[PDB]
Amino acid sequence: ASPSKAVIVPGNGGGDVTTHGWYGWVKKELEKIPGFQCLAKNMPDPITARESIWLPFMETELHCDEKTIIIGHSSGAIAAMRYAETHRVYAIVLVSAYTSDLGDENERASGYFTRPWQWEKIKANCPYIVQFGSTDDPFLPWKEQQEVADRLETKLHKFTDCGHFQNTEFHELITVVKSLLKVPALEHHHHH
Ligand SMILES: N[C@@H](Cc1ccccc1)C(=O)O
Repeated sequence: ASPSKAVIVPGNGGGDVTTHGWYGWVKKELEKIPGFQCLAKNMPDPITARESIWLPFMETELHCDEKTIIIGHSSGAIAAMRYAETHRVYAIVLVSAYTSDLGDENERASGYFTRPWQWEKIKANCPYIVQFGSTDDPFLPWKEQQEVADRLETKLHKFTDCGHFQNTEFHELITVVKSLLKVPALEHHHHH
């Protein structure tokens, strides 16, 4: 499959997707690409981001399919990874990904963390996995970001000063997406 759109799945919280963080700027930049689309919608259950709510929304309302690049931020990165356990997607770009509820009640209530990660299913369903992470992220232990990188064999873009990626512009992400639009050579991953 060749990629036809990106979908931004944001972090949890009530910020309007179009005007909060980098989502709107990235959408606008991607929409400059001739023939390309970028969907970004306010999510149902935006505060707790329940798996049982976000994943059906991603399927039916964001139309996430084998021609989609899913760009997931924080809770949205988590949702992207669970989505890829059961759906083929073109690529996933994970910004501030992690693996556990980090002892947070709102994270636990999401349902994303109540069983192990099906890393092999994700790798099988998604041929291109790119990851952004920052060592100074105030929410995430580096070890959990590293766990995602190791288990999904991601192409890791490791920064020291981006925190939880909450700035308004994100050029490095545009570059990544444009690189994926060329349908780059498949890299060797380990499938079990
Ligand atoms: N998941 C939150 C960030 C967060 C991570 C871990 C614990 C608490 C909060 C977000 O989407 O922004």
